[PDB]
Amino acid sequence: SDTVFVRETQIPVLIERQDNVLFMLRLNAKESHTLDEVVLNFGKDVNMSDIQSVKLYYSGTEARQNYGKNFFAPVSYISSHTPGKTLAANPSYSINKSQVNNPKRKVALKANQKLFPGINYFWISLQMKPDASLLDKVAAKIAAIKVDNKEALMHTVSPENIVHRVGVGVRHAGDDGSASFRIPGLVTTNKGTLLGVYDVRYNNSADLQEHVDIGLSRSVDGGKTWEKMRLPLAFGETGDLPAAQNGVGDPSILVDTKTNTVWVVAAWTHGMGNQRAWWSSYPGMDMNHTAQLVLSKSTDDGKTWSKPINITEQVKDPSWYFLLQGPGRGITMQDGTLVFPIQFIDSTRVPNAGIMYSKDRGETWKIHNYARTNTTEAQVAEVEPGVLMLNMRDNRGGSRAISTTKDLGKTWTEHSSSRKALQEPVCMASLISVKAKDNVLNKDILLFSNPNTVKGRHHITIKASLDGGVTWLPEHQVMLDEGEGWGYSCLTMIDKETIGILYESSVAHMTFQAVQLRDIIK
Amino acid sequence: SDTVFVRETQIPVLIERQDNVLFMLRLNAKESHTLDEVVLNFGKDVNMSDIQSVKLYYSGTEARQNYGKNFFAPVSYISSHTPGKTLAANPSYSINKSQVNNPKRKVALKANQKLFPGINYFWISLQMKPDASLLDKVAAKIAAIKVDNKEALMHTVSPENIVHRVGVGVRHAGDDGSASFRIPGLVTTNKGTLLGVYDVRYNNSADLQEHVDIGLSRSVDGGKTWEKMRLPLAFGETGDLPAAQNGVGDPSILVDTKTNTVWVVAAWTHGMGNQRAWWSSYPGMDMNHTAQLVLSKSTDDGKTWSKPINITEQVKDPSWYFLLQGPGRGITMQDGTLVFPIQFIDSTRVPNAGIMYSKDRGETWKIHNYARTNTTEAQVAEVEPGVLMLNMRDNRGGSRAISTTKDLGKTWTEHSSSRKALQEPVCMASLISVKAKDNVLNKDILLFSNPNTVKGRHHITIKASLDGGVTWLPEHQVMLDEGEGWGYSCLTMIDKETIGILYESSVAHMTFQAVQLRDIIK
Repeated sequence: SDTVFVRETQIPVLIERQDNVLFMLRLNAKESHTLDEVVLNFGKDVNMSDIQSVKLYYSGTEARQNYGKNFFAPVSYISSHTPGKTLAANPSYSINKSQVNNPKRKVALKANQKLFPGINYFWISLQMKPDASLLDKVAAKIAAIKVDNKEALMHTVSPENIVHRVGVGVRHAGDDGSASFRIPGLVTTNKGTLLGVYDVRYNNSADLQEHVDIGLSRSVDGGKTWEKMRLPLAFGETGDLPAAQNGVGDPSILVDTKTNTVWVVAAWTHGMGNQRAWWSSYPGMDMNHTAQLVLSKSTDDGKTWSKPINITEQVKDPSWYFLLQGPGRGITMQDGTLVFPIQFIDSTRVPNAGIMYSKDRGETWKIHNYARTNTTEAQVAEVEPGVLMLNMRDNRGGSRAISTTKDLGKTWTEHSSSRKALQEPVCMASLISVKAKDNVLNKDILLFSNPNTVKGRHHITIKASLDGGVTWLPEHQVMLDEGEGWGYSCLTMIDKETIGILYESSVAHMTFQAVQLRDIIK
Repeated sequence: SDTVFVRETQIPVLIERQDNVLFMLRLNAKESHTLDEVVLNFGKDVNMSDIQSVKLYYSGTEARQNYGKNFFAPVSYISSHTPGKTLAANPSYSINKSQVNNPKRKVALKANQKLFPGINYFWISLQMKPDASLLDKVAAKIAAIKVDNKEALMHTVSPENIVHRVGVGVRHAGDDGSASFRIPGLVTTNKGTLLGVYDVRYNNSADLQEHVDIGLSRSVDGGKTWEKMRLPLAFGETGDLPAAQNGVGDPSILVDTKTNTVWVVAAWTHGMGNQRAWWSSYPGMDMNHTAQLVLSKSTDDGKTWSKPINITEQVKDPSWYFLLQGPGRGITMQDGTLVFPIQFIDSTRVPNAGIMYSKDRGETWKIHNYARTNTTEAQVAEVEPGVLMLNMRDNRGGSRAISTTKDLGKTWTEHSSSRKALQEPVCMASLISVKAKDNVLNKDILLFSNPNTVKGRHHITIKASLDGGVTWLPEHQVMLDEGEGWGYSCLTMIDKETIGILYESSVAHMTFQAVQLRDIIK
């Protein structure tokens, strides 16, 4: 008899999506003629009342030259990039054969599908109810597959005990008339409010220069619901140039914990035609030559935002081609110092990462010296009181560079974990510090998120360290998204027991998920 | 002083578009402060009552690394590929500085634009009235450009006496929910009705295999207005496979002049995953192995269409990987024979072009021998009674291959013009024959259209021959579209005095234009 091969997915189940890929099935029908039924059994701890439906789709066959390459689908079933068509499976690729609404723990999906004389693809779709909980975890097993009125042999290539986690598509391609959204940042205010920022790339997914604003999504219920998008930074037709030559992007957001004032920094690019700002920003200081470093602040918990504050002259050396924040978030140090990670292309056209700080609540800012040559995007965390650790994207490739400074960036010391402990494909990565006093474990922990690979942007993973970043033990990690995406992410603590992550996922341009602290550190 | 450089366009002016790029202006403001006004004069023979508005746009500056490359724009101003946003200039790229509605022959466009200290781009937009005539020709000159209250020096890099022709975007990207449209065919029925066919590529512009139908647009007023889309061939979920594994494409249409019965032939591909049918169709005869050659006929002047007629078994050799029509159109010979150009990938996986004919009004069809090895898309025309000339896309590159046959493809003779007279970038090309009896010149003429180049798909050009295709004089040619596009086109005679062309242009996926015979042959 033929073998039905099964691959269980490990990707976020978006609560608002009408379809989510849960299982992929492949059957090479050498002696099979009809697939009658698939029986699915949810785990005993699954809350069935938060599940809206389960569906079985048929997706046809494969090109004969691709036989034996171990594919489990002929095409991507659910788009995350087609504007206005990212919530349901593309009907031209998948035929709904059976659907069970308000399912019980045991679900029988009767297909009665005539099989192509060759490879046949099926997949199981999971749809949550809109009010499902962010911490809901879904587990399931395929109990039986009936083929030609007999139980078919199954071989599952994916591992056991997969936990399917839900998430929220804070931004989908096409939302509010924007083709794409990129570059996430995420913080939690003193009031518990979640503030997520991102590029609003209206025309397409291209970097600056282009028509780009900084958008912001605000949540007061721990990320379950998000308020109408705000625009903290947008320059429109400033200087009488087109909006596409006034983009602002790569945002970084921080909360001044002493006052709860929220700060957002971004890079405003003026002119430069339709070329990339990385190669179009030049030495100088004014808007007509070089990118401008602009700030916007909020004193009402992120609801309203001031007009841009141009701080370029405070911190940029004229010889630099390009000074900009490190996208993601900044911090408030224990002593009240505000710190944003930064990066600048020096006179030799080589980028270097560093930090920018303010000791007067954000009125004035300063930069000293870079941490390491040929580095770009970085995030900073106060590992110990007075000790800042900078975790850097390194153009040398393969792994993150990590250095610390006790004097706010005048001098730097290479860290033991540098270029060894944290692999990367050269991509943005998030780092935050959570003190024992502010979490249920009562221990100082570092949290880190990036694509846990050296090649490609996939397997988005949160990692935790209990020894100041010296070791990242494998059992203290959660893999959230095996699919391919743009790879950027940003972390925060929703509260003392829950982690929050806003990242570019394989299922939505801006994906938010909540992860319990005791799920990662067991 | 500073010089305003001007480049006049040579692209179709779509009647239904809100904007059309007419002039591009570049000004490097080394000593200029403000551009005050541009004055343009339309030609004396222009019908101003068919023009809705003229506008002056400002489009900002250029990346400094692109200075001195003689670019006249920073970006494409009007998309022909973004679904639902192909009718008006992208407002993020261009700022409307002045607009004159229902203009007179002399138009003053007062901009009052403060100039960027560097490159500055402007362009002039032309908008026709929706009911304007297809034979409208627009000429214009820029009389003066006022900078800092002075007349600025102008330098025009484009030639004098450019004739701007209008056209109709029969299909725009996104129309009727389809991402793209490709592969045009065009015929004129015995009633004077225009029938244009094309691929309806819903998900994207990729070739088969994919979700593709054959669409048809019908016009009873010479191409001025087109009826809502019809679908002569569509297979949906045939065989219980998804629609994206049941595509039909590369249509070819012909009119049986003896009865006015209209025939459409296309290639229906079943299965093959999401890969290209060119490499996924294999030897055999049934839908599960090889592409199927299907027909649809209309006996009511193109209003309704019959169920598919599968003629694969009449003409396909089992050893061939892939048999399909040559996209475009077929013909009715003087003696009543119906002829479609065809192409087949033989057992050695090399493609060869030929013809298939029917002597019983389309009930049965035959193929004999190929005309030439390593050729693909072709079009056929009866240059002399009983003599068929096949004009072929040649994978050798650089030029069309042309051969003739007196016995419906049993034997072939290389033509004197073969691989010499008609250059091509390896692309589809259209060929038709118009007998002296059926045109106002009262001479036998051949008409040919393709991208008049050896590299790239641009400068779509109609060429005419007065000696059976032995010579194609350069003065008997019309260049319709200097921009880049997909390059396919198909010709027909609207009437005894006017040529019609449906082609993939730089301004719309399916562009229709009318060209008077005495414009090309003067």
